[PDB]
Amino acid sequence: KPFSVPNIPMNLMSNSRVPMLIDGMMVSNDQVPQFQNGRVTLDGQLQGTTTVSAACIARMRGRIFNNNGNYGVNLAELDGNPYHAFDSPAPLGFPDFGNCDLHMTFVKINPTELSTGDPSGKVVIHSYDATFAPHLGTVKLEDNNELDQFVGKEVVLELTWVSNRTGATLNLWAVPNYGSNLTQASQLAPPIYPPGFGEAIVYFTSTFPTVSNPKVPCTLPQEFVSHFVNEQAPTRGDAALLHYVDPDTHRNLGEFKMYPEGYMTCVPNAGPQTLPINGVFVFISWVSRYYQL
Amino acid sequence: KPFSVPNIPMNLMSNSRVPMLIDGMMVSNDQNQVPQFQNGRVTLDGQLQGTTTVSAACIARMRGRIFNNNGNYGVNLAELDGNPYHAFDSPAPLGFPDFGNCDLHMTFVKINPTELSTGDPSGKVVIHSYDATFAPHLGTVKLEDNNELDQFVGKEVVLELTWVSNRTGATLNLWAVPNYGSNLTQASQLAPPIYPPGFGEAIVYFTSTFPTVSNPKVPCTLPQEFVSHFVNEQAPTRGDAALLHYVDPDTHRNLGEFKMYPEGYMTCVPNGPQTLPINGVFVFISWVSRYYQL
Repeated sequence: KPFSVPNIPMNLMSNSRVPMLIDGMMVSNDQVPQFQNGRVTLDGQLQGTTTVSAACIARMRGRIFNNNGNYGVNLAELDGNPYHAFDSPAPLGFPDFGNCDLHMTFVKINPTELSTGDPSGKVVIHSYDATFAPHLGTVKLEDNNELDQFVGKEVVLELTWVSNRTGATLNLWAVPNYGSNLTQASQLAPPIYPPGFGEAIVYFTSTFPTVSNPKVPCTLPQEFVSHFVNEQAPTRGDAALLHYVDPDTHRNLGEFKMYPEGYMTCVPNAGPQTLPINGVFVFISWVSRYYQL
Repeated sequence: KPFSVPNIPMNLMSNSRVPMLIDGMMVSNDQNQVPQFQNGRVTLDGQLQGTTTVSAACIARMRGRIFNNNGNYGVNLAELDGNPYHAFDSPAPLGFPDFGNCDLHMTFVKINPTELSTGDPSGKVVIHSYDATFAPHLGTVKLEDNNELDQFVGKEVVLELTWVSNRTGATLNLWAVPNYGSNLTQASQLAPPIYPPGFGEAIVYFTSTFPTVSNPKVPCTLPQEFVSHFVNEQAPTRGDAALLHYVDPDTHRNLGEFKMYPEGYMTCVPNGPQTLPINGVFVFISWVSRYYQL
């Protein structure tokens, strides 16, 4: 089966780290990416905490508890089935923002708890300290005096906004310490390094309320991930050459190389100019690693 | 291109009316019920309808600038990317919730980067999907004043549907089509109603458990990833219906036959689909007659 990428304009696809439309792409000015969401091989093998649907991105599910003076969530997969530590660093879709304050909105999700009343709440979750242990199945919730009614209840949580940990800057490249002090989490997607030849890793961006740095970078659009999982196309070269084309004339606006590990590069800054955000990526061919952009 | 449907298990795909994994299939209690959802609407050859978007990231969201007119609060709507809603193509901005005659409980955040340097950008608000003040087709919806909106007046926000309650005096009817508003001679832009096939067939609805309180099961007529699949493929529609098998992902046994029609929905002949495992994979078998017997 021939390899391909989605025919969809970039600005109609979602970020893979937050559920937001992509509003740009850029190379970094500096920081090694080791995102756990948006990770997949070109032949469709999911990595880290990455799953298929954008509906899963940056969400959690589980049962709220109160134990030894502290509140928390016992995690499950987003469909309510159990999280098995062997399969991944955390349940699929779990936010991959580390060393920061995750401001979550949540709702009760048991149908029997959704007959009457207001099922909703909000809570802060630190992606740091030993009590942040999603690989072990648990995370601490900061007590906001409004959690008691939810103790024992199953909820789904979504990432509403993010702030820095007090005393620290907000680092969107930090890897969460999923396994606490017990172990390095199983099946972490690896860090990515650029290959040479002037190439730089491309990040797809979304404006999002990561307060103090409201531009979330990811290494693949979510719909690329589902595309590769769907296709399972064998990888047949060092790199997949893509052209980013005008959506109407199909004229090439810029070349990119996608590597088997599931990320792409460019040689930036080829006369000042700005690429539009409504272009379409098109697979041209497998090329050697020596292909010069 | 040859036609196909996603090679993804059903329970890994999203509902098209809320961003939630599909956890079931059902037929309607009244098999003559006419759905006219505005999200999850697309033809088999990839033409979007209603407020349907490509990405699940857009489902049941809104964007716009909050206003206060003499104590009447509201949002002047835009598309989710911040560009203007021109109403050329859709009855509301793309992704807009299609739950009608009910109380939408939204969570929102300021979305201008200059408003995202420090502080808490978040809030919540109730929006009624009823009354003339709910006029998203005309670019405006009323916000219920919760005494916490003033700091956001003049600010651009993105809103998402957190949960839904019934309108006082009414049941929470998930088949209701919102009254999006009319604008003189301009077309409604509504995705059309789907009339039940009859003769033993029944429309298949993909369901998700969701906090539509008092009715916590949201039905839709296509998984969201079917929509992006068809938009991507643009496969010419070569028959009046597409025969699908729903197959066990392991054993690869056919668990049931379905028909997909060009308008972008699926039917079955209940014996019903609700009893099927939810981890199966739909597979395109062949183009068949619209009269093909399941």
